[PDB]
Formats: sequence, C-alpha cells, structure tokens
Amino acid sequence: SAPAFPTGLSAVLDSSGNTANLTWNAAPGANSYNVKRSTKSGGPYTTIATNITSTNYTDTGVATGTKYYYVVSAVSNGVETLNSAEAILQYPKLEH
Repeated sequence: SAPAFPTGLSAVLDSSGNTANLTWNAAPGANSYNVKRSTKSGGPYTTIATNITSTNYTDTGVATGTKYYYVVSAVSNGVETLNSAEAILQYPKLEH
C-alpha cells in the first residue's frame, strides 16, 4: 500500500572532492524526486533539490573535505514517498 520509493542510492565524489554525484534506482510511480542531505548519519535531512526528473543529481554545494549523507524520495501523483536508504558520500574507487 506504500508507493514504491527510490533505492540503491550511491553518492560519489569527483576526483577533486568538489561535487557529489548521486544515482539511484527509479521508483515505479514517480513523477519526480527530492534529494536530501545531512552532515550526520541518520539525519534529520535537509532538502537540497526538488522536481528532479532524472535518476541522478550532482550536488555542487558540498564543502570540499566534509562527510555527507543523502537520501532521495519520489513524488508520485503528488504523494511524497519514503526516503531511500541512506548513502554515505565517498570518493571514487581507484582502479587496477
């Protein structure tokens, strides 16, 4: 009876630590998404973007060097869903 909600959220820095690049799995039923952020694990979260219609978002507002935590929700025929499971901001994996 709950509408479906975003899952699989990943929040990855670019290699300069300047931006946070989010990606998540689409929520069946969604028209758009809300991106939310906290400086501490578990929130409360602060909304940073609304009316996002793709399954990705770049958060350019992070302080370089600071840990952040994110969740994303969907808005589905005007009804906001649960927030996703939390993603911990991380640098990308170094390859090879």
